[PDB]
Amino acid sequence: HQEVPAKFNFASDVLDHWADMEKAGKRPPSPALWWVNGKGKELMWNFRELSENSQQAANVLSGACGLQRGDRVAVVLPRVPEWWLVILGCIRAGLIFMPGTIQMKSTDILYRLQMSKAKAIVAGDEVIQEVDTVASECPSLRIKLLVSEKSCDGWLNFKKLLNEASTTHHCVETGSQEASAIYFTSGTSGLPKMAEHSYSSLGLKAKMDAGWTGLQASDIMWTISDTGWILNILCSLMEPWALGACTFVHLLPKFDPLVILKTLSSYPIKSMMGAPIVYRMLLQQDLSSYKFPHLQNCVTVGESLLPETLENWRAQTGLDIRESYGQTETGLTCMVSKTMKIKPGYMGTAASCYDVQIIDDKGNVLPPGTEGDIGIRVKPIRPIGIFSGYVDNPDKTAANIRGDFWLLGDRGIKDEDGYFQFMGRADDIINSSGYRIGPSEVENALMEHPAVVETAVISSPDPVRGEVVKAFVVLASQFLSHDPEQLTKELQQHVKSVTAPYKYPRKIEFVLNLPKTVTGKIQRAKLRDKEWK
Ligand SMILES: Nc1ncnc2c1ncn2[C@@H]1O[C@H](COP(=O)(O)O)[C@@H](O)[C@H]1O
Repeated sequence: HQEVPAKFNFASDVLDHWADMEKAGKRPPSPALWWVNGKGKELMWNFRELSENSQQAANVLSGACGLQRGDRVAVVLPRVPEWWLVILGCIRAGLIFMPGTIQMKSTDILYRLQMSKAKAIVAGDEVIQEVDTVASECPSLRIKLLVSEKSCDGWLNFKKLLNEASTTHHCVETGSQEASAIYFTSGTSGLPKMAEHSYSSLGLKAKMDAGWTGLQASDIMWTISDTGWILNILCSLMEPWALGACTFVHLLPKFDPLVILKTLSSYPIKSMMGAPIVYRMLLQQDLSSYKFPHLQNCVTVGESLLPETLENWRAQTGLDIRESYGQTETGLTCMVSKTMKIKPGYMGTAASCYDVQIIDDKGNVLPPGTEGDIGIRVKPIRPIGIFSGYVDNPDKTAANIRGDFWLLGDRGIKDEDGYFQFMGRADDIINSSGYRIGPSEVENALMEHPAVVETAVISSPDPVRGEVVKAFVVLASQFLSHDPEQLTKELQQHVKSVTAPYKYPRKIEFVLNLPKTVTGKIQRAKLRDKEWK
């Protein structure tokens, strides 16, 4: 049970307010989206232009391609303006957007399209061939839209159709609880589940949290994110547009820290958001060389922000990094807001919607200073911002509910002021830099190679990255005197060729056997614990 309005839509109820203020003279033409590719190309939309161009996107999707309300649309694009336009187009047209990384390989794509029964895919040059290798095995797939300077056989040209579309689209009166997005998300075993979010659980939640980052109406925010991470919708798109502020996007084709640094320095970015890895990469560059006195707000999420990183960023930039915490299923769950005291090692207090607590094995609230499982209260009232459940899987949504709480699956401690301290994943999920990684994903990849008879993938501390994927591998006898160095590279490349490279095992250790339960199941917890002093 939720306490929401009957109807909500981020495009019509927020974005178009800002456009209408411009049309009617109440506000000057303000920048909404500012994009750069780093090679001398830039593009900017004001809120009216964004409204119009996104209405053209809705018309392409629902008119030219005839996609109907409730249809599921896979979106697999790099950091190009068309991503923002296509997501907004889906929201208007009542279509369910399902973003994924351009890193994906064909088997990743097959899995997503088959599991979701996607009716359409919107892709770029990066994944054409990957999609086409598997498209014919997907009987629900009816539309393929390509965003590219090139035309290609079998694919509709998105850019050409966008330009032909009317700038007037009548926004669908979408319901608050109505499906708006599906984000695939990795689990402790098996393959990614489909996390469904509603019009309100993304957009109304965003409108309510708007400003938490310290951003204001006339500022520019840069969210540095894979376009497949829920972070991109929540912070790159909805936070700034809730406030009438500009969002900044850099193609960052190669994710180069020096490019990031010159960008911060050269453009009047007032707020920035990124995973801790971003900050750690910048701290290795020459900060003295590229100053950014316009930068005021530095926020982070996705991984644990080490006190070490916080301290160094302060020392070198004079700025605080304010940590936040969440997951795909819950969005922004805790944070350090602008006016809150920073506590090194602590990821903040409850987001305004949420009763976040530390809880015991029977579902009860624990006192400050005691370790347990982090949760959000969802009975008898589910707060605005929680997802709708895992699609086609009511059992696995039930499995994460304990008493009245949704379990985030992270251990934690709460202090005397309500600040949460992350104490590690309670299960086998791995966190490598941005990304959330399911051990079965990497294990399946590894098992396809003939040198691997048995394997267990787990998380491993790394002094330069924080946390990385490690594979323990039992070799077939005939590989026992290969060069371990060379074989490791081979297996690493193997994984990179069969699934999205972010999950490759950056460490491998060869062993004669793995630990097993009394019914033969591999004990990852045991290996993990060893790996961490
Ligand atoms: N501030 C943080 N500290 C530690 N872990 C985090 C933090 N933010 C996110 N995570 C991890 O990332 C998971 C969510 O990943 P995703 O659902 O891909 O956004 C959480 O359950 C945590 O395990």
